[PDB]
Amino acid sequence: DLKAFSKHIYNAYLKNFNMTKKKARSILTAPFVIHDIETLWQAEKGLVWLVNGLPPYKEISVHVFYRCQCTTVETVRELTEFAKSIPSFSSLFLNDQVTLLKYGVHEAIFAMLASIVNKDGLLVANGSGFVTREFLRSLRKPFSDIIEPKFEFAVKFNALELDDSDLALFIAAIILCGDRPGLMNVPRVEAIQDTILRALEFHLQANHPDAQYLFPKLLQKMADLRQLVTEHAQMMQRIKKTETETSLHPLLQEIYK
Ligand SMILES: O=C(O)CCCCCOc1ccccc1CN(Cc1ccccc1)C(=O)c1ccc(-c2ccoc2)cc1
Ligand SMILES: CCCCCCCO[C@@H]1O[C@H](CO)[C@@H](O)[C@H](O)[C@H]1O
Repeated sequence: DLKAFSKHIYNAYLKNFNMTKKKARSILTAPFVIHDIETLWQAEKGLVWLVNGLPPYKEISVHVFYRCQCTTVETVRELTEFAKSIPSFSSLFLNDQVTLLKYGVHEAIFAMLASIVNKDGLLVANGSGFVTREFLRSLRKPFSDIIEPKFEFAVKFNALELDDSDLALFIAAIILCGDRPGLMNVPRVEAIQDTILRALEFHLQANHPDAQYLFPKLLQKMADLRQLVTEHAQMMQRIKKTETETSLHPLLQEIYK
């Protein structure tokens, strides 16, 4: 029954997300490279890319920041459907579901989208483009500061060489976390989390027989993710207060409220 539990989560993962890690890493090993202002313009013109649907133009750094919001908001949508495809998550009261998503999605995003990252940059536009790390570093503060930490985490995370089956359970564990503030039914969520963590350890034993310390290594990554997101939240607060011309998607406003 724990097998059926784990297999259901994996199916939900495949159904609700666009690109698997399998696809992502095969591409990275060709997409149009965005490495400067000109190539960014060319990408927006047709070689890669809802530019007309974005907020009014302000500047290059802010424009990229808007493209960042596009992807995260899209990933939150997918994560929500993925979570809702899990029976134990859907059996929670709706307000608890929102609490878990609110405090869980960014942890899940940074872990899950590590797949589309290497040391040189990351995939964009469903894998049609590749934006260099150097270009993102070249953006002005605070936009370059909010980006770089994710690369450091991603490359270290990708070194564990998880596959999509591992990630499905790992992301589920992140969302179903009993530590989120304001949770109504903590014991129920804690119990679900424990079950997923048990399923994960069991899965890792079979899928990575030679991989020692892999499960405790992943528990440490969950701790790292909490720190990453906390720092990220702090930087988003700085942008909210100091970048008046920079708008924020309403959904993200609610998350950082
Ligand atoms: O708080 C929020 O949700 C919105 C505020 C996010 C601000 C920080 O966003 C990023 C920071 C570091 C890396 C990547 C991203 C954004 N992401 C998600 C991500 C996150 C972590 C790992 C991997 C992918 C992107 O996928 C991405 C999309 C488009 C571009 C782009 C377009 C044209 O030029 C550049 C660049 C990146
Ligand atoms: C779509 C799933 C992800 C949604 C994440 C956004 C959650 O925002 C929160 O929504 C609650 C209303 O339900 C409010 O009470 C909180 O003040 C607000 O912060």
